[PDB]
Amino acid sequence: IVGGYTCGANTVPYQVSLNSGYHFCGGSLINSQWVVSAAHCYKSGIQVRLGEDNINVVEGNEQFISASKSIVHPSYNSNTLNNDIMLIKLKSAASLNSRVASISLPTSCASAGTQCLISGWGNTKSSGTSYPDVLKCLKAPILSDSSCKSAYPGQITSNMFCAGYLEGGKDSCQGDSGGPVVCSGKLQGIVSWGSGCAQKNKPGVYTKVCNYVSWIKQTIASN
Ligand SMILES: CN1CCC[C@@H](O/N=C/c2ccc(C(=N)N)cc2)C1
Ligand SMILES: [Ca+2]
Repeated sequence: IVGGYTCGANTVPYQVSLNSGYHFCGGSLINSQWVVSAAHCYKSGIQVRLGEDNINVVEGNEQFISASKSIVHPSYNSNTLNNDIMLIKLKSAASLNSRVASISLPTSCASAGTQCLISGWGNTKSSGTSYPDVLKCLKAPILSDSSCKSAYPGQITSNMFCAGYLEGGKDSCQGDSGGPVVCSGKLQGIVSWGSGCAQKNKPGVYTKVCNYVSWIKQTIASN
């Protein structure tokens, strides 16, 4: 996260870190056994880390649970990033309390102008590279589809939306991938892609989660 703020320990209780020896992606806990992330975060040997603040220090509220299976969206295209969404099942159910909690799926799509909270342990610099140890947060509005398409000609599908600031300086970044965009207590987006980070006229592009609620529910129901 570039241009954001320190969230505060366990203030984002649905935020997970995906770990394969090191943090490599965020995700969102949607029930005791399932995490939603980006398909571009797919890899084998994922351990899900819940209750994290400092990802380099054991602080007392962590749950580390290995993934038993990953399900990349059937229509994911890694070249265009269309359908950039993946489900991860935990080997055992997480213990849910105030610091580790699921986030609700949306029942309808959000609108341009809605304020959302974007979070993760990604790069904090728009030019260089600095990775934080504690969770960073950014409040950002959903942008109109027209301005999103204008920023990224020929690249924005019906399964994507832009959020952030066309002036630059405030954005998600590398390492935030797969993490949440939460708007009025609903998971509306997943950190997907962008040109660099926090660049002028290049806002963050997010997977449009409301399009996938049917698929998520039916997948969970049978797996
Ligand atoms: C570190 N890796 C490995 C995975 C592939 C790629 O992930 N990049 C994600 C990204 C980039 C930019 C933005 C943004 N500006 N909002 C948001 C997300 C680079
Ligand atoms: Ca920790």
